[PDB]
Amino acid sequence: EIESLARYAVDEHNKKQNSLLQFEKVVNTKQQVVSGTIYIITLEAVDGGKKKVYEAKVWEKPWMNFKELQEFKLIGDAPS
Amino acid sequence: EIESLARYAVDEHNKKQNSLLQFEKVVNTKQQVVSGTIYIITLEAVDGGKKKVYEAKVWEKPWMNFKELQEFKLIGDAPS
Repeated sequence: EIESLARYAVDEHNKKQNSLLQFEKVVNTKQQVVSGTIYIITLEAVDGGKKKVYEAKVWEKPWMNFKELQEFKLIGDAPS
Repeated sequence: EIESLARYAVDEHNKKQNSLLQFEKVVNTKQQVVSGTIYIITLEAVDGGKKKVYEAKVWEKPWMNFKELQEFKLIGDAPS
């Protein structure tokens, strides 16, 4: 059950930074139901005088007045 | 509607790196329903011979065989 997710977490953490944390045991797990919407927004914005295109991923739970930026990247220049 | 989330995204991005991207417009939005469970796992793992305590946040959508590590941090040393 949860031990598999904990080993995965350690494995992924180790793979990220080339560490060798050696999983021992789960102490306790809390769990949170995940809900709401992710908006994958393609948008235009001007950067130093040049218009460019970006992609933003924003998580919203509007009934809670909650929003959180998840990811934001440059797509490329708008046409010259 | 979506323009507010796009301005928030640009605002949060700007606040992160002290840039002044100037939002122009939304081109298109895709949206994805967010579901599944986040497990906040407190676990013990050994690092260079010393047992320590970590917190991992793992998102699971088991009906899709999906899992994703969201966050992983050191809590502290186990007792000496």
